[PDB]
Amino acid sequence: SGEYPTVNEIPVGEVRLYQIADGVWSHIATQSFDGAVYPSNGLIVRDGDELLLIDTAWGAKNTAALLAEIEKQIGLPVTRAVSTHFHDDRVGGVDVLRAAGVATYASPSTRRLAEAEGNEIPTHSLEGLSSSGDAVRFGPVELFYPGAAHSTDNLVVYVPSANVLYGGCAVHELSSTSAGNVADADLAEWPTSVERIQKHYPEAEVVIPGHGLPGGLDLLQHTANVVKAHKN
Ligand SMILES: C[C@@H](c1cccc2c(-c3c[nH]c(=O)c(F)c3)c(C(=O)O)[nH]c12)N1C[C@]2(C[C@@H](CN)C2)OC1=O
Ligand SMILES: [Zn+2]
Ligand SMILES: [Zn+2]
Repeated sequence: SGEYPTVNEIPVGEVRLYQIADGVWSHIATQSFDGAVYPSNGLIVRDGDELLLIDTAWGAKNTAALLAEIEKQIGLPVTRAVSTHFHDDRVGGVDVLRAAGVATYASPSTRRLAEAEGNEIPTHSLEGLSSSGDAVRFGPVELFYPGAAHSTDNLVVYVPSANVLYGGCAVHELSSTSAGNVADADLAEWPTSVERIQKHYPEAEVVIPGHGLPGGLDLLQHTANVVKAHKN
């Protein structure tokens, strides 16, 4: 009923959208992994009379449900998708997207890692993102590579029309007491990568984490704090 959704308010097998700003939504879905249930976020950005999707809904069936929810709530076609790193919460569902006619994109680093790991593989490579601090435009967003953090390939996404910063899994929600799943992380570099984000997007008004509730710029400092303390 207007609050940011959570696992407790998304019916089983479902996806919910949340309006962030004019022409900007997050998508929220839930998935099981190693016997626990987790929410995860993605982004939808209006691109004229089309939509740009950022990240899958963490699985084939969740991603089909995402497309159906988008058709219900927005009614514009998803023409392109970008996955912000190689984990299943970002690429699981790329096969569904591609069979629905969505053109799927990721960095070459993400594509290589996804292939090696046995995850679904976006079709198209995003060049120009291989060095930390790199940025490229992609429709209504800017894609930024901050350096290694949650993963070595993680991208962030900025929507300049709305000053919305989608941090993906390199950014954690304010209630987070832990640095999440750090299996593929670089804890030593992560605070330096967050500092790059802070420096590049000082006018961000909304910050959206890869899992959990959006907030403001404080998510970035909080993330740095939690990662340093986890490593400590
Ligand atoms: C798919 C993704 C994943 C699975 C389950 C939970 C999480 C969390 C998370 C946890 N706990 C939180 O409290 C939180 F808010 C977020 C995150 C995140 O933190 O982004 N990602 C998760 N995978 C799996 C795996 C690839 C590696 C096997 N080779 C292990 O790593 C990875 O991230
Ligand atoms: Zn991940
Ligand atoms: Zn994640």
